Amino acid sequence: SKRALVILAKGAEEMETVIPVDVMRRAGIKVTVAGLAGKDPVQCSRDVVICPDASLEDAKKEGPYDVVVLPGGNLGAQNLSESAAVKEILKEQENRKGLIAAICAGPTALLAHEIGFGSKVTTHPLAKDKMMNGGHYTYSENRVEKDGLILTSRGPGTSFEFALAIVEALNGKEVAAQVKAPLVLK
Repeated sequence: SKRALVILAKGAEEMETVIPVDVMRRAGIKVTVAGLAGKDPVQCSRDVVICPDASLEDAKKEGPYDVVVLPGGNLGAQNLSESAAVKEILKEQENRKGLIAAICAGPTALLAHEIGFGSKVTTHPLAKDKMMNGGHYTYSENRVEKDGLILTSRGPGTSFEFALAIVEALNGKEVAAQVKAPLVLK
């Protein structure tokens, strides 16, 4: 079975966390929701409190993962950007040629950790200036952008499409089509 690491920081966008976790699990991916600060419950951007499966410290010992997923949220992305542990995970994932996926403000943590420079990326429109400061990426307006092993997307309303792109990358179009079918997607 493919395995996914979702890094959950205080202030993360709950929808951008839960949609990919749920859709990936529907696809048969073994997902670890790893709390950046530890194993305790995490208060998200709109005050939903999600209980992580494990601390990031322990989730690290169980690598490697086929994808590392970064939700958005202003404070969540800031917390991911400030974490030396996140830096190491993303650098290792990049060096082993593993997929990294980030949505909305989440891609600004790639900039903070110097991940995937020169890739074509998208972000939320409001995060574009932050992502593009320094000119380290090429910007895209696509709802989901996949440039090799860097997969980015724009907002809560692209989370289904972001999650199915991860499923397609790990498990193929057929499995993604199976998962999509009962979602009543537009």
